[PDB]
Amino acid sequence: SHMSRKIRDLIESKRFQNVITAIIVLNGAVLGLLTDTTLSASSQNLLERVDQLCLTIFIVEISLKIYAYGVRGFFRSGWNLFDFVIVAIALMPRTFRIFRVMRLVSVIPTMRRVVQGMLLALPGVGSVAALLTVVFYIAAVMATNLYGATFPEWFGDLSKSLYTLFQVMTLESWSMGIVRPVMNVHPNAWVFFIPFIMLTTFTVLNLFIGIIVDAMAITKEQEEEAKTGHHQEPISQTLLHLGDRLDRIEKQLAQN
Amino acid sequence: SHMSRKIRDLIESKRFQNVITAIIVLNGAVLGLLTDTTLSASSQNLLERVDQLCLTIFIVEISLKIYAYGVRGFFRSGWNLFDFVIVAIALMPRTFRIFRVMRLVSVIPTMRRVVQGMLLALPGVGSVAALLTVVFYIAAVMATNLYGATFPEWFGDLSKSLYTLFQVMTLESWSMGIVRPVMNVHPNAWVFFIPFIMLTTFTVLNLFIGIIVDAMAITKEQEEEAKTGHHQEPISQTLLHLGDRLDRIEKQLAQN
Amino acid sequence: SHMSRKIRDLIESKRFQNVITAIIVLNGAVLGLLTDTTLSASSQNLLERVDQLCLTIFIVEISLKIYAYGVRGFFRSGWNLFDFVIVAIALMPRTFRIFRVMRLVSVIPTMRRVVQGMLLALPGVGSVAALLTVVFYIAAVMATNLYGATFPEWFGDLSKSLYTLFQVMTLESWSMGIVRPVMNVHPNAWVFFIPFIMLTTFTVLNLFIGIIVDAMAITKEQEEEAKTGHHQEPISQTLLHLGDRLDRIEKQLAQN
Amino acid sequence: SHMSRKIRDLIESKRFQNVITAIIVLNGAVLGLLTDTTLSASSQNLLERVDQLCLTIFIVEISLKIYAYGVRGFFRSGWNLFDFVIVAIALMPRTFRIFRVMRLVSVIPTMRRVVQGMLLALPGVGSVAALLTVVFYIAAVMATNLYGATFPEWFGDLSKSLYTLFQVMTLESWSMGIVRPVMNVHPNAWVFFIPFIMLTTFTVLNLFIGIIVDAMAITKEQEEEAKTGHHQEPISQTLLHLGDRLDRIEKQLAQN
Ligand code: NA
Ligand code: NA
Ligand code: NA
Repeated sequence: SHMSRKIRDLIESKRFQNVITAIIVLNGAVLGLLTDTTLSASSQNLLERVDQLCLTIFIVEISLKIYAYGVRGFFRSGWNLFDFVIVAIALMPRTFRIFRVMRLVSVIPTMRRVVQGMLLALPGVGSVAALLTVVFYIAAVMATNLYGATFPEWFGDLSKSLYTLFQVMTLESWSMGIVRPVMNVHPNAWVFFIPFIMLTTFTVLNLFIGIIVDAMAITKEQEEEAKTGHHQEPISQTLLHLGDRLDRIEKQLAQN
Repeated sequence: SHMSRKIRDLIESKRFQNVITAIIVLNGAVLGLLTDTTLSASSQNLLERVDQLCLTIFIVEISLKIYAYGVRGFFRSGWNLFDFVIVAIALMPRTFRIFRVMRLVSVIPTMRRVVQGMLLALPGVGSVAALLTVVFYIAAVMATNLYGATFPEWFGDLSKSLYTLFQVMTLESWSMGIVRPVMNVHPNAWVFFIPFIMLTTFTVLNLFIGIIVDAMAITKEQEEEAKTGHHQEPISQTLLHLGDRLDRIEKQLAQN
Repeated sequence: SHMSRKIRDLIESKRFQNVITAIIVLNGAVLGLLTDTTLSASSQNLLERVDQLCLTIFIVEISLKIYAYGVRGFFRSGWNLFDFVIVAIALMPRTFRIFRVMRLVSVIPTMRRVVQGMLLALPGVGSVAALLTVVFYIAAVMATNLYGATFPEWFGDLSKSLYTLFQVMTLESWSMGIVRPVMNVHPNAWVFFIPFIMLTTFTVLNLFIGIIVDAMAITKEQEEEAKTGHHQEPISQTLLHLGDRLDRIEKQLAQN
Repeated sequence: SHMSRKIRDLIESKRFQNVITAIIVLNGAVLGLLTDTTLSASSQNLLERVDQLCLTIFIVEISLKIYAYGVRGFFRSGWNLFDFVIVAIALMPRTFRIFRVMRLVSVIPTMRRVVQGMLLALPGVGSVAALLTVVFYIAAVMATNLYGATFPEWFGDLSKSLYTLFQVMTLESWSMGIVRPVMNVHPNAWVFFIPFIMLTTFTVLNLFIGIIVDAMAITKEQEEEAKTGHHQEPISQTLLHLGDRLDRIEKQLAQN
């Protein structure tokens, strides 16, 4: 309808986006002020009302989107569902209201494209992430059996071992705090910890670089399609089209 | 034979892979439960029997593979030999039973391709890895002679020096824990430690990046061959084929 | 005019650049000597006069540039404005005189091209930098509310939380110094800190790699234009020109 | 001459290289044994004679090379000069005899090519390395003036400041050990240290990545020339040759 189209044109405008962005910033700003324990009862009540006002605007915003697009229809987009879930959860009296500042990502298209490039890059690194999970699980079992009776605060159970192996992987006090004390009791403990550090720091870097390279390439195409209407074809496809042109030229030549 | 082909078709199926994967997970799960020191005698005996059941399945699995393929023949693949070695070692009554969770890598083709890309990338970085080994050995000898008499816990012998130089390379308490105390006795010790850190962190990063770049390219070809039957030709070869087509066109033209 | 052209040719020469570079180095050298608290009154007065001499040369240098180019005109370049701002601020009797050693960057063209490649690369990473800012802000609010009453030195207010979350992101004593003590009171604190470390170290690396890749490509073009007069065309444009040549050949052929 | 050619063919052989490599390893092995303080007088005297034997072989090796190639002539190669300098310095009775294990690099061609790729990559990163030097110098002067009177062990002079800023850049105890104690006296010290960490870790990574990318590409060409006799032409040159072929085809066509 004409009314549905007039609302969709209003929602899709730059001015509507700037209003919603400003209210997300305002809501984020009042929640950060609400962390201040020294505030008076009146100052806290005022900020709580400003938070209530920001939330009511988001309910009106989402409701306008459900009418202008539909109920099949708005919910067909993961970014709208995320925006709905975040505002609908606040209407049910969890505790972490500051998570609605994540809406900046969904409302700003350039930020939205960066995050969807990272999410689309995750399937392609799943095998590397599973290999890291396997290495961590094997190492956690070994460390519990080897050092749990002598160092129970760090290796007393599987949970404790997973925690201190994550610490060891991040190279945080790994030697002065963990392995030099462990070696005072188990002199050959370096045989376990030095290869564990070599393997996990390498795997983590591999996983991170895999995400960065894919996400950069994916975002580069999404940004191109959002501006021009399409993306740049790969060099291999351009060389195939050039090769097909050479085949068409050779076919037209030598005969007819 | 018809029986050998029916077994090979069963082994190569997706359902057989999912059964073996589930039993590896189950075995890994019971071994992690066996780390719990608070367990009763009955609970431990039950898990030990479940571990025995998982192992007997793997013996039947490997035996089925030796019949369906051969004895020259199954052992012609490094992934089958690895699977054989890991299950045959358990039948000899070492201590680290959790290493059979590494079978997930050999059983899942996507994980198998990630690991073989990393292993195939190792020869190409051997010279960088040897340079790191040389720098570490030279530095360990120097540090033993320079600081061993005054700091014997850290540099008393070659083994102690290799250990604390690995710690220094990982930047773990390098200054507050090692070099500021060493400098209280040897004021110019920074002349040794700051270039050592500059050289080794650089070489380690070079080695790691070398593996990541090669492994990514190698896996990209192995994944392509496993799905399509072949891999994408390099841009230089495509440009050579295009160049050869231009030579064939020029030869057919100007004369005949 | 002939005088204006003779000054511009003097300014643009290699010898004038080497004189200005030497005076920047000299000024930097005397300021580093002025950090020495053990210096006599005469030694300090001498260095203060040498600093005064270096500054008067820069005033003459800038004044020569304003005459040889203009007042619209010299100030049309960001590198000249930076050079003007840095010398004009010294004539107003802030405290950090050593910031004029940054002039080496503006005076040496190779260093100037490296820095402008980094600055030109910043817009393209703005969305990633904003995502990091959002994650840090959300995390700072959460950490203040969760741990501020029990750990006020680290999380007592928003400012304190932003500081210790930056420390946590850099992996500095994150576990032995912050999270193991926090977990003694809040056993599930790892649920907050381990994903925060995973997200921020990843985002920081993404931001840094984004700057490095773009800056390298941008500098590579600026260095080419400064030497040859132009830069290398992209492979996609070269393939488009080759494709356009094949279209012109096919059009000239088959007819006329 | 026939004798000079027979020696050059002996020097250039694989067997001569394997003998020299074995003696370098042997020399390195005895020097590592000489770090052992518990050794008897006879055991030490024996190893000292083995070290003397290894050195005499190197003198004969270098002397054979000076005859087979010349005196203009052997010294025309940086790798021969390095080999000469390292063996000639031992004949003058400095202290660090283990530096002759660096000869492995010069004797093994694959290791030699890795190191020359790194050295050839250094000029191209000189501007980034100078920018890091400038930032470190400015920061060292600022930190001496700001914190030297209150924290003289860390910032008492320029040398002390350069040392603890290098520590801060490596993120080693930067907060718990340096900046939290400094902030107890100077509450706004984070304004200096957090941007310093942001700038230097970024610049170091930029410098390291710049070396890794260039060194990889340079070694890839040197390895190709050492095996095939030449290196692979860039994609831009191949596209220029293809473009030149299209120009020659178009010129031969439409007329004659
Ligand atoms: Na650290
Ligand atoms: Na670190
Ligand atoms: Na640390």
